[PDB]
Amino acid sequence: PSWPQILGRLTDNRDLARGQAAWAMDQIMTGNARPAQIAAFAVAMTMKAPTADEVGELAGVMLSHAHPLPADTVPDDAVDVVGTGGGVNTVNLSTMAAIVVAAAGVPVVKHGNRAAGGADTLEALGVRIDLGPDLVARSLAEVGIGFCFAPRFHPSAAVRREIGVPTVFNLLGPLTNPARPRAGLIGCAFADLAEVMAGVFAARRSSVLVVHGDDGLDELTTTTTSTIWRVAAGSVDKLTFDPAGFGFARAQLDQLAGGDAQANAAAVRAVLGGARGPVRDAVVLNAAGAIVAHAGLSSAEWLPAWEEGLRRASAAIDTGAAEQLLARWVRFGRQILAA
Amino acid sequence: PSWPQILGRLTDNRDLARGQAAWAMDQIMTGNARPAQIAAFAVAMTMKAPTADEVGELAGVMLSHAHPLPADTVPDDAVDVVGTGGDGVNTVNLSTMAAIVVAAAGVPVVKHGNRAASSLSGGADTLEALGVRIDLGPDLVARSLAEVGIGFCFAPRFHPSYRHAAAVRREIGVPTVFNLLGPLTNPARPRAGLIGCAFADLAEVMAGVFAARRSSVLVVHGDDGLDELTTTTTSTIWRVAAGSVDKLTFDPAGFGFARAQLDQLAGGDAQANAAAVRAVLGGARGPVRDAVVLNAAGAIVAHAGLSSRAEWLPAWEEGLRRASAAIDTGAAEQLLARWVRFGR
Repeated sequence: PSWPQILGRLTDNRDLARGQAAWAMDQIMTGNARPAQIAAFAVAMTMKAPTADEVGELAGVMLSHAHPLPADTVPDDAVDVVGTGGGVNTVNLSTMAAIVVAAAGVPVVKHGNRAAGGADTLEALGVRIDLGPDLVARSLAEVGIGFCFAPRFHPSAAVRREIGVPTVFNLLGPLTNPARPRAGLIGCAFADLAEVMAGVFAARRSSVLVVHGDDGLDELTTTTTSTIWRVAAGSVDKLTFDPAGFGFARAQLDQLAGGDAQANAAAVRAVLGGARGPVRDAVVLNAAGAIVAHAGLSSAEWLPAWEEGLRRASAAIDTGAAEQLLARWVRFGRQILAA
Repeated sequence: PSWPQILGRLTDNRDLARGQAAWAMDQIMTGNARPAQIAAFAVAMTMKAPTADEVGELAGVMLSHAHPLPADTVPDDAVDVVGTGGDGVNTVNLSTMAAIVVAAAGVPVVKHGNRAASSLSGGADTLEALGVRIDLGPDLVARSLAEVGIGFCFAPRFHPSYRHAAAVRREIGVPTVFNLLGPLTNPARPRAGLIGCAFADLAEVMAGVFAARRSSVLVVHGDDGLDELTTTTTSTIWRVAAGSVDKLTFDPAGFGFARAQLDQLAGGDAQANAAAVRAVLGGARGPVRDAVVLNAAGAIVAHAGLSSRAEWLPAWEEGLRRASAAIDTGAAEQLLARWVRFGR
C-alpha cells in the first residue's frame, strides 16, 4: 500500500482494498504521515459511505497503539456506555446512565477526552479523569467504574486543528476503548455508521446494543421510537424499540437537551438525588439498555431482560446507590493514590 | 466563506454554495492556505461529482492568474485542440497530430500544456522531440501564431504555481480536479475548440461552462473511454454553441470510417510519438491517420460554429475534406517544418 494508490482509489470513488485502511492508519499513528496525507485521507474517509471492513481496520490499528489496562484488571463483564455525538450532544444522559449502571453492580469502563465532551462533565462533578492505566484499573476494582482519558491512553493527527472540522476519526470512540469491554450501549447519531459499527462489534463477538433515536438522538430516546442494532452471538438484528411499552411517557426533544459542563453537573445531581421527569426517564432507559447488553454476555429473552434492566436501573437511583457511587468515585480520586 | 465552512460542507456530502469554490481556489493561489487545507480541498473536489457552477469558479480563478497573450494577437477564430487524459487514457499522439493538421488547414490553433512528467496528457515532450521550441514567452507565442499558424503556451510559463504546490503534489501523488480543468484555463482564451475528456461527468459539466461563455466547442468522449472522437465505436459529443448544449451520439461510420481496435490507436513515448507524427504527415494510411482526420475535422466543425448559420453535416463534410487535404497536399508536413524553423 502507498498513499498514491490509496488516495487514487478514493478519488476514483472506490472502496479501499483489504489492508489499505490499516496501513494508512498505522502510518498516521506512528508519525510517518504528513499533514496533507492525514488531511486528505481523513476528509476522504468522512465523505465516502462507511464499510465494516474499513472501519474495523481503522479502529483495530487505533486500538493497537493504545496503552492497555494491566492484565486481568477488567472484569470479563465490564460494559461501555457512550454516544458518538455528531449537532447532537447527550453527554448529560450518557454520563448519568454510566453512573446508574455501575451502581446497579455492572462494572463500567468509559473512555474519552475534554469537550473543546464527556470528560469535562465528569471533572465538573469532581471526578478525577486524568489517571494512568494502573489507577483506572484500581478505580474499576474499588469503585466499580473507570474512565480512560484519551491523552493518557492514546498518545499517539493534530491536523484537526489544521482543517477545523470533525472527521470519521472523531466518531470511532466506541470501537477504540482501551479497556476493550465486551458489552455496551452505544448511541450513534448517524444511521449508516451505526449499522457499520454494529457489524464491527459482531465481528468482535461483543454483546452490544447500537442505538439511534428515530428523532436523530444518539441514545435511546423517549420522544418516539428508536432503532436498535442488537449484536449477539456474532450477528446483527435491526429492530424498533418503543419505550411506551415499558410505561414511558412521550417527551419533547428540548426536554432532554444537555448544556455546558456545569449545567450537566447540576442535572446529574438532580437526577441522582431522585428528581423525576423526562431526563430521569431517558437515563433509566439507557442504563437499562446497557444492563440488557451486559445480560447478553452470559446467555436471554428480550422483553424480560428489559424489565429486569429497568428494575435494576430504577433501583440504583431510588435506593440512593447511584448518588453514593458518584460520592465514592469522587472520594477515590481525592485519595493519595500511589503507583 | 471560510475553510471550516467549506470543508464541513464537503464532508457533509453537499455541493458548495456559490462563491465558495472561487474563494478557496483564490486563497490557494494567493498563498493563504496551509498544506492540509489545500490537500483536503483538492481531494474532496476530485471525489465529489462535479458541477458546472463549481468548475466554472475554479477555472475562472485559475484563468485570472494566467499570463495573457498581448492585445490583438489571438485571431477571433482561433481554436483549442486538446485531450484531457486521466483514468489511464493518453491520446497525446492523436491530439498533437490533429492540432498540426487543423492549423495546416488554415484554422489558427492555440494550445497550452506541460511535459509528460508534469501532467496527465502534456504533449510538450512530443513537440520537443519533433524539434519545436516549447518554452516561449507570450510575445513569441503571439508571433508563432501569426507566422506559423499555431502557438503553444508552455504551462509552467503561463500558469503560476502556488505556495506548497510541490510538497502537496509529492505527498498526495495523484492528479486532482486542479489538473483536469486545462480546457477552461487556456491563456489565449480561444472561443472555439475540440475538447476531449476521459471522464464523461466532467465533460458534460465543462460543456455547460463553455456554453455560458458563448463558446463554439465540441466536447467529446469516446464510448470506449477515449478522450477524443474515437474510431472504435460511437462517441458522445456535447455540441456547444449560442449558449446551449446539444448532447448527441456520434458514429463515424456515417462518414465512411472503418471500425478500428483500440490498441491500433495507442501512443508511446516522445520519440515514438514523433516517429508516428512524421509518418502520418508523410501520408501513411491506417487507423491512426483516420483518428487524426476525424478529430481535426471535429475542430474545424467547432470553428464553423462560430457562425450561427453553420449546418452540422455540411460542416463535417467540409472539415473532413479540409483535414484530409491538409495532410495529402503536404500542408501539415510543411507547417511542422516551418514551426521547427520558427524556433531557430
